[PDB]
Amino acid sequence: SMTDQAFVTLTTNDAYAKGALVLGSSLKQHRTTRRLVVLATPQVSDSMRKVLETVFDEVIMVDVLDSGDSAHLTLMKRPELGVMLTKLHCWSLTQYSKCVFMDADTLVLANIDDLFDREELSAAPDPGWPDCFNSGVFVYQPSVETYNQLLHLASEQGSFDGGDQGILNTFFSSWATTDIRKHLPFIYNLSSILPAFKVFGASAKVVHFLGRVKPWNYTYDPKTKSVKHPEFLILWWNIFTTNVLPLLQ
Amino acid sequence: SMTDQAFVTLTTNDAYAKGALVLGSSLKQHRTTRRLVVLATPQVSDSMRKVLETVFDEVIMVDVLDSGDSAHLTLMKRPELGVMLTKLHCWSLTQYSKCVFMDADTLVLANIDDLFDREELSAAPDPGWPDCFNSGVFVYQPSVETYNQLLHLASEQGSFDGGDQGILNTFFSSWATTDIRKHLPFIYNLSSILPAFKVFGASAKVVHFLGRVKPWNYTYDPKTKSVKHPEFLILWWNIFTTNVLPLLQ
Ligand SMILES: O=c1ccn([C@@H]2O[C@H](COP(=O)(O)OP(=O)(O)O)[C@@H](O)[C@H]2O)c(=O)[nH]1
Ligand SMILES: O=c1ccn([C@@H]2O[C@H](COP(=O)(O)OP(=O)(O)O)[C@@H](O)[C@H]2O)c(=O)[nH]1
Ligand SMILES: [Mg+2]
Ligand SMILES: [Mg+2]
Ligand SMILES: [Mn+2]
Ligand SMILES: [Mn+2]
Repeated sequence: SMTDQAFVTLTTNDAYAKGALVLGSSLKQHRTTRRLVVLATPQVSDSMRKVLETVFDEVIMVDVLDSGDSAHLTLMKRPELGVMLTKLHCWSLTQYSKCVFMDADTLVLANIDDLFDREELSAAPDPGWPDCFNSGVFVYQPSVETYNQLLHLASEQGSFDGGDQGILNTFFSSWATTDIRKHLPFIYNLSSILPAFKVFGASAKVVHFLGRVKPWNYTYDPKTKSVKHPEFLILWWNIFTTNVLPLLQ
Repeated sequence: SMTDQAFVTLTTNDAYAKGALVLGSSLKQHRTTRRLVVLATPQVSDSMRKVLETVFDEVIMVDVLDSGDSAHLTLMKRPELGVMLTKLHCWSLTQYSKCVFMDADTLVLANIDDLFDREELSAAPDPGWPDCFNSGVFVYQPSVETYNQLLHLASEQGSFDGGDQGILNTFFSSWATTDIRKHLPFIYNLSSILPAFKVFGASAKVVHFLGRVKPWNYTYDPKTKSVKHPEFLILWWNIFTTNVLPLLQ
């Protein structure tokens, strides 16, 4: 296998854990040759970590509240940024030479191992402000150096919405104007879920359920096989019910 | 002056004419050294053309209903596409070596003559599907060849929404993946009118009132100096009342 490269996702709770299980299961379904990693916190229940270990190759515990954690000092300056400081540990994974970070609210529809042809920092434009890249799917190179610099920036600048996108766009500020090969096609992070979707949505590789209501916040009804287009939402729930639930033997 | 280069806009009626007057007036305010051109149709009233001649250097009449018009045969195949076939005449203006097309629902906030450093086809990403460029602001090279090919594509493919963006994106299909210098910064076509705008909206060069309701569809009240943020909307109306109305001596 490519033991040197991984898909890396994050969950700080049992709800986003359901996302990660669907993401990981979807990467396996499309036969990734790379490792699957999930960053998890002590807020994820032991019982959920046991399920995550059935999908992920590594469940890596990160606890920013631990005084021995690399991000703990930054957290005392910015106590509102625990989730994003947890996310930033993706750069601490120096056992890998290259990774694709994916949000736990994403879902893979095709093999996307060709993302490992890209260099740090390759990412898709954010709908709404497309000179910024969306931080939900990105190719990067773990580095303690880069990690510490992102921590400093988080300390200095903070994050109005608690997300990492501003910080990552501030650090990787040449993305908009430099090297078109670092622009991932939008189909690798399809996040604006009429006429553009009717022509190109069929070729989506990754769906991103960006925004307030996540697929797992819906109530699924087996009797109608529907939540109470929801095309993508139905596919999420199809993977969950078909591929995830039976991992619980 | 740069008699060889122009800003080119379009109006097929008196309502969008008000847009063009505000756009043209804004380009003059920021001291363009280029020519100002408006493509107009016989549906624009003579009285409005007289006002347009006070702002524009050239009011160029285009009538796709005239059997001598270059786009007339295409219109008989696609009678629903009169406006976009009118727009496509922007490529017939071979008296200019290079032009910036701007929609009549745009407004300039700074000198943007440095767009003439760009090559065809340079355009900003469309919010919502950012691997397509928005066809409301673009750098191009007039050519009868290119014109005829866009006409053919319009004939072959049509336009579901009546706009030209699909056609232009189909013809200039390498835009997303090739030559980052052909990606205009989003501030040259700021069309998604909270946190990204709070950091970068102040540096906007062009505002685009993309979507259903246009600034001139609002009712302005002098007693409150408001329509019945609307920051951009207020600036539109400020240019209209301050700079446009008094051109009517
Ligand atoms: O309470 C939270 C909030 C977010 N996340 C992680 O952070 C990512 C970014 O958050 P989200 O996708 O909700 O942001 P959006 O994509 O909606 O802006 C998620 O996918 C998760 O991987 C998490 O683990 N716990
Ligand atoms: O009836 C019309 C519709 C559109 N236009 C022109 O076509 C451009 C594109 O239309 P619009 O800006 O309304 O499309 P949007 O930017 O909202 O998608 C306008 O700015 C005008 O220049 C026109 O002259 N008459
Ligand atoms: Mg510093
Ligand atoms: Mg043909
Ligand atoms: Mn997300
Ligand atoms: Mn427009």
